[PDB]
Amino acid sequence: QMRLPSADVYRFAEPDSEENIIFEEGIPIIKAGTVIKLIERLTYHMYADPNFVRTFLTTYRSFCKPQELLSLIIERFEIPEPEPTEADRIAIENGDQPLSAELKRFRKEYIQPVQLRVLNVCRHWVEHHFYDFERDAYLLQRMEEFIGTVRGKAMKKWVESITKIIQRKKIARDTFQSSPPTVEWHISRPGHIETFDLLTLHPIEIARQLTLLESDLYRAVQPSELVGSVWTKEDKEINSPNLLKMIRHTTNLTLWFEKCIVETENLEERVAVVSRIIEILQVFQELNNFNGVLEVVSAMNSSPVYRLDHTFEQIPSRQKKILEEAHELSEDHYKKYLAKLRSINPPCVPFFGIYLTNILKTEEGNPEVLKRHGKELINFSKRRKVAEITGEIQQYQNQPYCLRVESDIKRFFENLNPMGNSMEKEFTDYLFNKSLEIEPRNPKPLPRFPKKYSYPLKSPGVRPSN
Ligand SMILES: CNCc1ccccc1-c1csc([C@@H](C)Nc2nc(C)nc3cc(OC)c(OC)cc23)c1
Repeated sequence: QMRLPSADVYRFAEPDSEENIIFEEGIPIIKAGTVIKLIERLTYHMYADPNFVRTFLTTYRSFCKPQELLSLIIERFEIPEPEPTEADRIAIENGDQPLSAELKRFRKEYIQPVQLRVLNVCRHWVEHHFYDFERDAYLLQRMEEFIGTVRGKAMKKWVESITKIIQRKKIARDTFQSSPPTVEWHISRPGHIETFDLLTLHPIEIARQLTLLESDLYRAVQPSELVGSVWTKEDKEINSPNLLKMIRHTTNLTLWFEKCIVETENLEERVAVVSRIIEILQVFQELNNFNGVLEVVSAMNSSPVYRLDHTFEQIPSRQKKILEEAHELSEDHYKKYLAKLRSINPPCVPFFGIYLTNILKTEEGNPEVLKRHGKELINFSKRRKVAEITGEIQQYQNQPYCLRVESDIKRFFENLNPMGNSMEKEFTDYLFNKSLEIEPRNPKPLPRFPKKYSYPLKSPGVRPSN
């Protein structure tokens, strides 16, 4: 204990107690602690702790700023050495070499291990969370000065290693196993972008290109974008850019499906529209794009659409069953969805919405801090829980599809803007009022509306042309 530095010269060597660090229930699992005690354990002298390092660096922004973290780990690194013993003081003032038995042991067993673990944190930080340094150039400048002024022979390996990663990540900012299938076309010709629409593009190719787009959006989301509900906080655009792209696509696609349905006023044409969206669902199913399946389900369950009982009546029984089964994936807390996801073979796109729901429940169901003996301790178990949910996301992020990109169709779906200049709440009110117009509530009769589509409504089907 007293081999470690005193509190007046070093902040990371206070003894553990119930009022600064708590454990759960082998390396021990940290339940809670002060940021200082978290940093101490993040760079503990007795052993490496890769699980804690990973979980810490994913979740630390919910209790500590990047700049503050960098200051703390540098402070941890700057360990003062103990004074020479009385015999060695006498040796030094006589011009001789001191024994320095404890000093040498302390360097070997405490200073050197801790410093190596600070550099390990730096390496993991730049490798797996380089976006911190991209968003804050001053933070990177601080890291490079720190790493550049480290001195040592054991240390230089780690320095070069860390510098190696920093350069790859800067250079990044400046495939296909088999042959993919033929790109399917229906009414719209290749290049004639002005005619691209729900019924004119081939439903297979709609599902394929949306799956490519959604796969890409799924794979770009970093775990830290979900932590501490930061995508709902005021800094959402900087902290959760990829997450917000995913959410906005889902909103635009879902609301586009609804718009296509309710703005098709002719009953028989609207049946064709609903039927084509179910075919797009079928192809999402074939591709294991569960995100896409549940986007269609979401549109079909929306207030404006779900009430359109005259439309659904004409949908063939086989398509009815496909849509009904898709809904049932969501019943009993996504029981059948989860059973489906663990059974299928790659590639897939998981339903992203369920992670957000479960993370929000975890964030709202657990406190930010714990209290022991009148002192606040950061609730790290809360963060680990959230990190475990983000871990589930990550395990499906390296599943590329063997499908050819079609740049014009991709762009059409990237540029979907069903709301126009309207806000969402007012737009869904408009969709609902449209639904009341096309199929009035039960006492009123059902009026007829003229056709809007000049081209054939017959679907080309969902079986691919080899
Ligand atoms: C009654 N409206 C039927 C309807 C008209 C227009 C277009 C689509 C459809 C359509 C037919 S089945 C369906 C799917 C997506 N949804 C559902 N499926 C099943 C089996 N059960 C549900 C049970 C629900 O609450 C108890 C529910 O609440 C939203 C949705 C369910 C949607």
